Parts: sequence; structure tokens; C-alpha cells
Amino acid sequence: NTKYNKEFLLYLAGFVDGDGSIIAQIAPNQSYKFKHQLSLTFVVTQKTQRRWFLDKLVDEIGVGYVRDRGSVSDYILSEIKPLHNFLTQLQPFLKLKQKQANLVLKIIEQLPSAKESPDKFLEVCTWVDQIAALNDSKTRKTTSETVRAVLD
Amino acid sequence: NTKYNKEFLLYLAGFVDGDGSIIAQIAPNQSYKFKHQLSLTFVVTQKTQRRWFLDKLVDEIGVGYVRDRGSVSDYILSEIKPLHNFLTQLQPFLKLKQKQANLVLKIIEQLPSAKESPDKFLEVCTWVDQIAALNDSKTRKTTSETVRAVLD
DNA sequence: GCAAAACGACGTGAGTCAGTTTCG
DNA sequence: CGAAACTGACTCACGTCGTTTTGC
Ligand SMILES: [Ca+2]
Ligand SMILES: [Ca+2]
Repeated sequence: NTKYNKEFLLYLAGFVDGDGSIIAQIAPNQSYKFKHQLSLTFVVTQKTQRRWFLDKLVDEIGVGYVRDRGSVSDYILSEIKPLHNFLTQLQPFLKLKQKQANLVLKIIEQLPSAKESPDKFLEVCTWVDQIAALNDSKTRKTTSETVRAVLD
Repeated sequence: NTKYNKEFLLYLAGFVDGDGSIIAQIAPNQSYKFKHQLSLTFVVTQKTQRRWFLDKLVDEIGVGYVRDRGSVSDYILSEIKPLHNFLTQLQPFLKLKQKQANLVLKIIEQLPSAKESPDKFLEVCTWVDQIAALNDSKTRKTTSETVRAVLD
């Protein structure tokens, strides 16, 4: 559990509100109990000629990694534990994505419960819909309504 | 000559490195002694549905305004001296556009003498080429090069 | 004659997902 | 099984200028 400097968090919260992304997804995957994986992702996108900035975040956040997708690169942090510790500290400084940040935090906290019950998992999927709605979601396919139909 | 709150500046700098833009332009205009106006502009672009964020900036920076362009809107600050005061205080916290911010300040401090000497005017235009160089310039037409219309 | 506002647009540089695979 | 990586791409939401006009 790394403790982050407020100055670094204040700046990062602004950069995140600008070019960052707090994403919650429901991925159909037949190897999971309820046939769907609950995926959470903290992302920061930037032109690849500026990847040093993203490479810099890896070092300062102390976790995560950068992937190059061509003309653009992404800083990615998926690990649940480090994501919770990070978002807890960043959250109070966010202005545009504070809500989704808190929704993610809530989900990580209900993960073990979600795995125990179909109605809890369904409820959590509902947390996901709200995050998507808060974002500028444009190509979403799997919603909680998709997960419900899975019943029988 | 307002003094801004440190934390407000930390966040804004991040947001600026994210969705902002420090623009320097040489705009051809016959009413000017040297046939070109030196234009400087601080801009923050955002989806129109999130215009509220841009309106809040107007109040917190205490100068400037927001313009609508359809799906997107912009917070714009062109006033030379308030811009200088603003950038001076923001500059120390920028990480991706700190260079262009300093160039703009340097350009401002030098405006009064560039109008005096044709060669000074050209050197300062060099400053705007540099700023464009630092940004992700893609549709630029007027450079210190074209300003060699001075040779006459 | 120049500061500052108005108005418009190119070509991305992002955001926000989807789908498939890995392996403790 | 399930956390986390890996590979992929749609649809913009931006960035970064250009031209023209207002106005003291
Ligand atoms: Ca943005
Ligand atoms: Ca950006």
C-alpha cells in the first residue's frame, strides 16, 4: 500500500480528468461461475511520442504498465488491490470522474460478495452500467440486462 | 493581477496538460504595420455537455470566456496581461506544455519591442514556430518563414 | 494599429469499450 | 476458477490552427 504525495495526486487527478479513463466492463467468459468476468481498469492514454509520461506514471504509481497500440499508447492498471489503494487516494481530487472512481471502489469492495450470489453479481453489474453512463460510452454491448437473461 | 490557490493550480495544470492548449499564431492582417498580428491564446476544450466545467473556470480564473462550437466548447483566454499573470503561476506545475507556456510569457514580455524593430518581430516569430513545434501542430500555414514578406 | 473577439475547420489523440488468452 | 494480460478498434472529444471582424 503505497502512500502518494498530494501534489502528485492533484496534478494526476487533473490529467486523469482530461485524458484518463476509469472503466468497468462485464466480459462474457464461459470459464467464470456466472459466465462473465467483472473487469475494472484505470487508463491514461497519450500519443506514443509522449510515452515517457506514461512510463513515468508506472514508476510513480509503482504498479501497472504501458502498452503501445501504434500512434497511441496507454498506461494500464488492473490489479484490484493496487487499484483500490490508488483510486482511494486520487478520488477526492477528481472533478469529472470522481463518481465512476467511487463506483469502481465500491465494486472492488463487493467482489467477494458478488461471487457468492447471482443477485449480488447482478447488483454489481448494475454498478457497472452507471459508470458507463457517466462516461462518454459509445460501443458498449454487455450490460447487466445482458447478464440477467443468462438466468435459468 | 490575481494570485491563484496552489492546489487549484496543480489540478488545472494536469487538466491543461490533458485537454488544454497553449497556442501561438502569426495571423496575416493588412491593418498591422508588419502585416501580421501576434496572437496568443490559452484554451481548454471540452464536450459541450460538460460546459459547466469550462464556465467554472471563467469564475476561478476570473477572466476569459467560453465559446460554443456544437458538440464541443472552449474556455478561451486571450487577454495578454491576465494571460501572463495566469501562465506565470501555472507554468511551474506543467509537465507537457511547460515549454510552450514559457515561450508565450517570453513572447509577451517582448511584444513592445517586436513592433518597434522588423528584425525583432522576426525573431519573436521564431518563438511561435518553436511553440508550434512543441504542440501537435498539423494544420499550420503562417510561419516566421512567410513573415519574410518583410523583405520588401 | 493593435488587442481581443468571432467564427470555422483539419486530422487527430484520445477515451471507452470488445474479445481472447494466460496461468497460479 | 478467476485475476490480469493481451490484442483490437469504434467514434469521437479534442487540440491547434485558419480567416475575418470589431473597436478603442
Ligand atoms: Ca478529455
Ligand atoms: Ca491530451
